Amino acid sequence: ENLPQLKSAVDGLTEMSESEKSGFISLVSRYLSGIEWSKIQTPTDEIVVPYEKMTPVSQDVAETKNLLDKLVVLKLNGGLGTTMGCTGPKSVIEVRDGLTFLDLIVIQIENLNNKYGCKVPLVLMNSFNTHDDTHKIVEKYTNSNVDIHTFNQSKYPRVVADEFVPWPSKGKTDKEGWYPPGHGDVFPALMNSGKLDTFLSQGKEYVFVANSDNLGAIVDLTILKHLIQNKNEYCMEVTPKTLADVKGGTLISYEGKVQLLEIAQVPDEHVNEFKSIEKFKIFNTNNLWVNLKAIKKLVEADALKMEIIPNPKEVDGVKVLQLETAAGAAIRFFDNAIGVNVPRSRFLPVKASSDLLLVQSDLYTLVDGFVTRNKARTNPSNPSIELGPEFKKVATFLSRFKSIPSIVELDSLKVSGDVWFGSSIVLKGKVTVAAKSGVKLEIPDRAVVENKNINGPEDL
Repeated sequence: ENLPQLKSAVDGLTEMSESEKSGFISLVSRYLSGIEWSKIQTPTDEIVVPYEKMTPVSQDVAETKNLLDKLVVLKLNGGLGTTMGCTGPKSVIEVRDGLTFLDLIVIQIENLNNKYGCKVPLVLMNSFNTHDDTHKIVEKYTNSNVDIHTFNQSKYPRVVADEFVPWPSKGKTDKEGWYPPGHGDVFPALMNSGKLDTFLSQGKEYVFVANSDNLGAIVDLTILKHLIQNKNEYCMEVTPKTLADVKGGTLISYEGKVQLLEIAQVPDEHVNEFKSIEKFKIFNTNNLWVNLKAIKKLVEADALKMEIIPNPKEVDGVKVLQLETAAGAAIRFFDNAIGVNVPRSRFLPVKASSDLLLVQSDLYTLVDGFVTRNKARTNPSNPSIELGPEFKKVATFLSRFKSIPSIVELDSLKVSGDVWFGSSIVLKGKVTVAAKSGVKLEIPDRAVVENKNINGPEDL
């Protein structure tokens, strides 16, 4: 019903830039305008390329140099660590040995250029929640041998659902009036920066995208080599789905084209089949490799048309809407868009404290910018972890562990209630811990908990 209304309401927002104001239009335009089930299809291997079948690079550093010369390293740096009870960027948390996500990031790129002499650039995509703080943090890399760029993605106004007008217009101009429109915004933002054009002219042809908290997102020269062979404009790293990845976004062939399918395309009556991992086998790591010229072309041609992720939220009793999109969703707009199915050692992200237990234990070590998995670990799978809200805030997490217990032998751990952990504890097989009503527990140092379901102090 009409359109200039919401338009003038936004154009009056002095904050937003010209590249941000009209943009919020496509999303509002479409969302207000409008993937059918009976047409879905499972892609072939021709679409999803077996990692282990690709040609690796030779030892000839000249070849490595050539490839590493066309690559840029971008990190989505738009996200706070609020989910883990921590203030600051998600990447400023400490992974292992006092080093933060942004800290190892600047480390690994340096070791790749150190070993090959090239100078692969680091470009962090920020947002209003992490931009200025990042700019301040990165000064720590003043003498580092990497040119780290940063840019602020688009800022969009949340929408108050009822009246459906921009919230800042009603005067909500503080930080609560705005919302990071999803990571799908990585493409028009990289271009809105003016940095891609730069990179393009600089011999740069591809960009490897990954979450700032996926420790496995390391540059794979092989994947890059391949892209230049088949001339793939888009390449998504995917991996086999596990029980921890049921509702995850997968890859499908829809109307003869590759496409990501999130829970934002499947009806209620179909979620069951959707969640059937026997039907859909792999998921999206977000590890994405994208040809640069192809980006510019599609952004300058106002081509991208990602499915709007509605996303409603309540704020101070005000029900609002954050219109967002996903990056993996750009895969359909790219020529010879593929995806590569790789080992899970490339999808090691930190989403909660339960993952910090993992990477901070004996199951892993830091070896020259590399969250190295202990080879002693027999089973190929990592132990599952189930800590309660008592362990959600990293600060409390660390304190509830005088030292991180060995888990290299661990198969599973259940942890609920007011539980504390001494030092040099060892965990094997299946293990449970839980205090009772108004009860508190504290597992003593040197404890070797082996196949137990701790339900009370009455359990040594």
